[PDB]
Amino acid sequence: VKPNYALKFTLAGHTKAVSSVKFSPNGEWLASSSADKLIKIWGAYDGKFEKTISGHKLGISDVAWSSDSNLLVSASDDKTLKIWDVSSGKCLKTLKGHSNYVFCCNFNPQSNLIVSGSFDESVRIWDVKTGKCLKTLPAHSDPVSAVHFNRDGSLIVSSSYDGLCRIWDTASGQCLKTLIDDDNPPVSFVKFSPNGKYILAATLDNTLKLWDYSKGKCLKTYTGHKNEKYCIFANFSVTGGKWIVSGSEDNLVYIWNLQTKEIVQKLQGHTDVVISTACHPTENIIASAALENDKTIKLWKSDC
Ligand SMILES: O=C(NCc1cccc(-c2cn3c(n2)CCC3)c1)c1ccccc1
Repeated sequence: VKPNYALKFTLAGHTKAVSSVKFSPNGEWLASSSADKLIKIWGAYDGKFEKTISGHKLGISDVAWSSDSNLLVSASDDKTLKIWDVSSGKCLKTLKGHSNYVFCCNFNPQSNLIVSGSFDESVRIWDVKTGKCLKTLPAHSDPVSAVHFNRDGSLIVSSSYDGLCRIWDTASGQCLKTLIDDDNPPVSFVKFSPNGKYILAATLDNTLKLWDYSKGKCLKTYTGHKNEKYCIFANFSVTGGKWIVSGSEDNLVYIWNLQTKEIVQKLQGHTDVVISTACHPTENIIASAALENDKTIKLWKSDC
């Protein structure tokens, strides 16, 4: 079986490269962040522009939703994260502590915590309600490219240009695992599978790998796309067929069969690197976004 994703809407409005798009957990909204220092909110189903959220002093590299879909956190080159109340647009808290660009962020499922990763090579864990940093983890020896909580928030996974993926105990901050295969090219993205059994890791040798974390072994490898320079988001698609989804430096969205690792679709339309993809939580919808020469977000829909 293959999906049949087809372009439905193109969302224009950012005036510089888009950085990261994310669907709200309740399925109603898409948030985007950009090098233009703005967050924008769009309807998930119709692509209709809703509102702009502003306040960072420099470009934004990542954005993430709270579990109740009411808050956003953003990660900026201005070395801060901000927590936003989406309905009012108010910045609730500015999270200060990183000493260089903040590149990646996420809420835990309970959404009482935020995890962040930075060019300062650290991973930080923040309290949402106080805005204070609870822990600084000496996570890596190069910039941190991604951070993600597992399904019950007990674990954090991080990746770095140092070629490592590491698993952290949220409560204690201790490093539980370092994953390394036969080589250690820069790791440009990582996230847990929905069931929390696996980890999907991208490396800058045009490769994605599915790891059994607990046993510390690689199970699957996905190739055919181009990824040697940029930190591109990747996803598990689980609403229909079971796919791996990623952007690519040849301006396409790639979709693989998770099991057989074969490419099942390549989505054409963007005019620059597809830096970010996201999968809708209940419908077969993909959002994609591209860098400076394109500036648009695209919504694609499949019947399976
Ligand atoms: O990937 C890069 N730039 C493209 C870009 C721009 C804005 C956001 C992102 C981004 C954020 N996150 C990711 N990519 C993966 C997980 C979090 C990348 C990059 C920038 C400086 C040195 C090495 C690589």
